[PDB]
Amino acid sequence: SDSKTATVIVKADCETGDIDEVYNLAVADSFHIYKISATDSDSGNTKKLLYGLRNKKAGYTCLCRIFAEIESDGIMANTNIGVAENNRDEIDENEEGKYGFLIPKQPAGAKLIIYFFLNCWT
Amino acid sequence: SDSKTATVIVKADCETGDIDEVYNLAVADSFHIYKISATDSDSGNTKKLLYGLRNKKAGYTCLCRIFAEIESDGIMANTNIGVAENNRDEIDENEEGKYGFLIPKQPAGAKLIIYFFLNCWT
Amino acid sequence: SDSKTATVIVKADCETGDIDEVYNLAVADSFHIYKISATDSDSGNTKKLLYGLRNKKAGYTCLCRIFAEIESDGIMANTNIGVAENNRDEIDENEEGKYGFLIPKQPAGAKLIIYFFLNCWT
Repeated sequence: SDSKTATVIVKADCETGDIDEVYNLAVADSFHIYKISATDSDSGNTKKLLYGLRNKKAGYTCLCRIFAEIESDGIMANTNIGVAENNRDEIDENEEGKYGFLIPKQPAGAKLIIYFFLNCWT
Repeated sequence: SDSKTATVIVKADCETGDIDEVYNLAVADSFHIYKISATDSDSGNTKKLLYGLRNKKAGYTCLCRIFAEIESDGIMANTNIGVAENNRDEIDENEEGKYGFLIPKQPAGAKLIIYFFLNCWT
Repeated sequence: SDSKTATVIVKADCETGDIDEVYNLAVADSFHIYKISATDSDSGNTKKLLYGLRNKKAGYTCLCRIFAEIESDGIMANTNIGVAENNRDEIDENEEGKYGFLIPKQPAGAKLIIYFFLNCWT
């Protein structure tokens, strides 16, 4: 039967990893997105930011694909993002997908914007 | 009551700032997008491109989130984009949100593609 | 009469060009996406990856806009993408749009993620 898709745009802080905003396209109670972990490399030149998305839709199985980009007021810093953890499989109800990003150290104030492309069905 | 979302993909010229195309996903009369300003830095190494989006939907209040990327036939130029003006707040009817981008000088022909993620309600 | 939009996220391999996954947002039989060509530059420092999208929707004419990004577990490589072939025009039934990308040589395992923004009508 029923099939649904949603796009959720998450703004997170590049220094603490904290989530600043969860912005739903067309869904707020259907998913829970949370910081799992934010660790510096011992060099301090990179940052590892790890997030989880939990399917909270009773009845539904979900797929999740992602895109992420650094949002910054400067233009001189490296903004490549390395993908680490990435759950490409089905995500049952109350199961989580984990999405990890390796980012270069950013200037103060820089943000990580993560786009979750959700495809769910019963 | 009613709630709506739209994605609008705008192609603008990196040298003049002029808008080449307003491409609506699922909306053409609901919004007006326009160049406000295009200024070189006195160094001439960067470009400041500023756009406005006006809510034209009678009854509706809107949120707007953005993504932008340089579209270019080369691969050797810096394509980092610095975010400047960015209206994250509610946008009432006939109110505008202003979105400003700091870009590096690009080779001839390069374009700025701006994605507007619109979430409107009554 | 009727009007429709779809987003299709394609994962392709940066070394062979092969398509790993066609991920439809809200469509699987409406379009066919295929590798046309993958060629090294004789320098071997760049890669030219060319794809076709065929409209398979009986009755429909389509527009297609694209976004592409390198998905990689590292952060040290150039990930600029040069746009080459790009069909901006109408695409009739069983007509194809061709989309070509110039990418820098990537580390093993790196992927090209192409986003097709489809707007179709009768």
